[PDB]
Amino acid sequence: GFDYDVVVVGGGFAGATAARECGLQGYRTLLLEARSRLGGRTFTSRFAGQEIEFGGAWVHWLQPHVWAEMQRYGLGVVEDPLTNLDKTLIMYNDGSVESISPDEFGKNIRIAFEKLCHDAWEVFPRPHEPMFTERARELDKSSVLDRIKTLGLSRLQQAQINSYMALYAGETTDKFGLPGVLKLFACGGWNYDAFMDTETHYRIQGGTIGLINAMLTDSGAEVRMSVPVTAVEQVNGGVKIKTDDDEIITAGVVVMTVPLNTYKHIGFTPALSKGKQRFIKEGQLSKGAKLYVHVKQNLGRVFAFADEQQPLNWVQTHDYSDELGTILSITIARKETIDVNDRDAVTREVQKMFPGVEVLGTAAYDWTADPFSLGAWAAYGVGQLSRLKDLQAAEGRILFAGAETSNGWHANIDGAVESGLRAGREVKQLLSLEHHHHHH
Amino acid sequence: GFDYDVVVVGGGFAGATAARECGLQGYRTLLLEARSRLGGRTFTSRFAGQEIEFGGAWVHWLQPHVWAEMQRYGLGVVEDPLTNLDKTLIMYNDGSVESISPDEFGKNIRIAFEKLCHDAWEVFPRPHEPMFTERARELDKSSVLDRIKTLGLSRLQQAQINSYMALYAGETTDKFGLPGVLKLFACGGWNYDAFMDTETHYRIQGGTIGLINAMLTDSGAEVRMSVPVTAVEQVNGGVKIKTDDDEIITAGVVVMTVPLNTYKHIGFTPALSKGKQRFIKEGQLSKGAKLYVHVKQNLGRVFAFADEQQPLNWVQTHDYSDELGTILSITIARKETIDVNDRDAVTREVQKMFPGVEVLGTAAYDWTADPFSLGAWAAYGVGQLSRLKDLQAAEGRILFAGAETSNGWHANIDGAVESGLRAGREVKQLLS
Ligand SMILES: Cc1cc2nc3c(=O)[nH]c(=O)nc-3n(C[C@H](O)[C@H](O)[C@H](O)COP(=O)(O)OP(=O)(O)OC[C@H]3O[C@@H](n4cnc5c(N)ncnc54)[C@H](O)[C@@H]3O)c2cc1C
Ligand SMILES: Cc1cc2nc3c(=O)[nH]c(=O)nc-3n(C[C@H](O)[C@H](O)[C@H](O)COP(=O)(O)OP(=O)(O)OC[C@H]3O[C@@H](n4cnc5c(N)ncnc54)[C@H](O)[C@@H]3O)c2cc1C
Ligand SMILES: CN1CCC[C@H]1c1cccnc1
Ligand SMILES: CN1CCC[C@H]1c1cccnc1
Repeated sequence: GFDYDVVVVGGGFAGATAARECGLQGYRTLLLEARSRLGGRTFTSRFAGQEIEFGGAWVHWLQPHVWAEMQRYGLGVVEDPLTNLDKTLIMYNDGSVESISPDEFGKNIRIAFEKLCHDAWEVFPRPHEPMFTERARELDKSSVLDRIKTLGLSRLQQAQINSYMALYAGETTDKFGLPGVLKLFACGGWNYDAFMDTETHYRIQGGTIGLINAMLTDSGAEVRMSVPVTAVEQVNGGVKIKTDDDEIITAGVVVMTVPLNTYKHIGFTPALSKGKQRFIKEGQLSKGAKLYVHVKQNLGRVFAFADEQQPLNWVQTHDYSDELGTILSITIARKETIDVNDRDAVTREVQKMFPGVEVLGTAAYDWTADPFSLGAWAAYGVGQLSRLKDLQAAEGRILFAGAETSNGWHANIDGAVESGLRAGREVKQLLSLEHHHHHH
Repeated sequence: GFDYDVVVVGGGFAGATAARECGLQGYRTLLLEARSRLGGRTFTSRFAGQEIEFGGAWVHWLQPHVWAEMQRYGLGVVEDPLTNLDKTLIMYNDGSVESISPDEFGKNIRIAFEKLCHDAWEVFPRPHEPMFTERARELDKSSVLDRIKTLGLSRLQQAQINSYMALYAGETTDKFGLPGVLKLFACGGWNYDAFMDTETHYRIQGGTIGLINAMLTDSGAEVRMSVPVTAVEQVNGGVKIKTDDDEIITAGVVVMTVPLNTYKHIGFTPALSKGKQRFIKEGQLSKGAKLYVHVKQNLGRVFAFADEQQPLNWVQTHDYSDELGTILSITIARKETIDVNDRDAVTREVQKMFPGVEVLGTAAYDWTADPFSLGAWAAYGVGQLSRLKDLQAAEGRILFAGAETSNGWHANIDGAVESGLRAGREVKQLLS
């Protein structure tokens, strides 16, 4: 006799996917979102008269779950200008910037990446079962920097691969766990060209908020925003959910999809398992932020890397024309490295990378400052991947989802969608009337 | 008003996927299956005390739709012994058999395959929009053999790649359209290692019938077996479907998922578009069949190619042990080349590739003989891919699905599932 059959906490892709599965099963589904908006770590906004993505933006057909969703809801891709580049730059730790011909830039980053993932085939023959091989659990004691040191690359190759890996870490490469990178590379077909195509090339048509809205509208679930959940208590046959205004909402099952780094805001009765509590105390590495810069000059199609001691770690063209100028999509590995609020400062840094450009605008999202992300994409530290199931395991009638809890594209939208599907399966298992299956 | 909201004709992966989408949308969904079994061109059966797949068998995580379904319904994979091979054989057109070192076999087939798809990246940057580039459009005037001739391969490499392409054609390579092959290679990440990993390595746990049963059970739809559909007639706001016992079932919308080569068995009133009728009259190339052989000796992990003029085109180990022996999974490009019901004849052909094998058993499925498949996997002839839209286009309140109508893995289960998702979306558009 609970208020709802299932309550999904979080309006991200994991929460929307879970709510859609549960909703189309006929359950009474309620979704609670702490922010006043949906999308979670994806954020569709506006800047310089265009639609932009402050968070997750790019998907690919080699990512199975999100692509299946796009086929279901009839969404294709929108291509960003990543081919036929006009300029390619590398900024080293000292701040010097070197312009390289795009062809040799691509060949060097290809060589560096493929040498860093030389054993991806043998370590991860099944990327969606990450602990399948004993050499993978055994390589969870090493960082990305540890391998980079043994690669023996050129100065430019090491700078590029360290910029890539620092960006994916949201931190310096000494803290970044190696198996997660090997596993993501394996997810993209064990081939650098395809994997690179998966990461920053194609956006969702109508925006990520379009797919979120498609799933939640299809679900028929009730969606409540500006309702943060502060505590969850398991009772017999159900759960009691308490919000920051102390209401009580009772449910048969609750699916937790909040980011790992935010679990400290919610109290659980009884306390979670020691493994899950340890994961909550370590959290996840990324400290990233996203910045868009509108410049009056037309720079064409530009791509740039910047090493971990510089702020503009990933630079890419969003749109360009004589009329417009250029809109730059920039991803920052660590928010500490730049005051994205001091716009002389970001202008100085931009002009440090592109000399003499007049800046017309920027807009930036600091995912570290947001109390409901407290970090950016999922980035596993050393030794964390091996304990991943400790995060996935259900605790009573509390299910756990989110990109951090996925087996495949854990740093991506696809991982969130996957965890949402798994959450829907487990919800069906708990609310199942005749045939009850809960293996592992 | 009508008997049902939606009627899905066909109990394959496309039909089961469509029935699942429509069923969980709340429509009253009825699915009609001509055979007494489900699965369509996949068939989970038994042989030599083991589970076997007479049709579609192998899936991969680089195939998005079927992998998403496996994630939803909690199905893992079963690995077949395809790595660390013990023997690799090539049988040329003359019937001579040559044993190659597995490493040299692997990079010879790698070289041939990657030279065959050297432009796959340019031509298909978006494999799920096959006509995105204009060079795909006019590489649709070429056969796969046309390119193989320009590759200038070795004897061995040409034998291997022509055996591969002949099996994927279900026909000789001179009739096989090139862009479909380039597009499938593009779907697997433009890389031969990944693409080969997608095709014959991993089966579904619990079998393909397990996934079909998961989808249809989830759907809540009504399923009728041994009910072939003979005619479809459009009235306003609905469709009239007539079975082979002359009952009439009225529906708001009908989803056709039957194989292309069987469309001659169904009359449409009004008649379909001239493009669709053209596709129905050309059909699709494949003439393949599948054969399992039980031998007393343990050959270990074996893989073998046979060129288009020999019958045992694709050979690989299904299971092996000293007590068991060996169970061989063999795919035959053209059923004409071997009489799979004469156990003695196929014993001779098996013994031609592995000399001195005592054969303990056989089991075979002839997909050409089945009136409800009349062919095997989807295989596009020259120029057919360019008209793919003609097959996909809806005609009134009749929607069309099936692996032949998919944009991606058209020769696979994943293509059928994709077409089922699109069919569900179009049903949602019509009934809202
Ligand atoms: C800048 C950036 C770039 C990235 N780029 C890409 C990319 O290009 N492609 C890609 O695939 N992925 C990308 N990622 C990763 C990605 O977008 C995430 O993996 C994905 O959005 C995770 O979704 P989620 O549902 O698992 O979690 P979230 O999206 O964070 O959802 C959790 C939800 O829970 C809410 N919440 C938190 N606490 C509470 C509480 N106490 N009560 C109620 N609600 C609460 C939050 O508001 C949020 O809505 C990027 C992420 C960022 C931030
Ligand atoms: C030997 C073989 C090997 C292959 N191997 C693989 C593989 O390893 N991996 C892979 O992914 N794919 C493989 N394929 C291809 C594959 O299995 C098909 O792509 C897929 O099953 C297509 O499904 P479908 O729903 O589109 O059509 P079908 O599976 O053929 O379903 C159509 C249904 O319609 C029914 N039907 C026909 N006419 C009528 C009528 N008039 N009235 C009512 N019903 C009718 C049929 O009985 C059938 O059940 C293989 C196929 C075969 C045969
Ligand atoms: C998609 N990627 C996965 C994690 C980070 C994210 C990314 C990569 C490059 C630039 N910005 C964001
Ligand atoms: C799955 N493949 C796709 C089309 C044919 C089919 C196949 C390939 C190799 C051996 N048997 C069947």
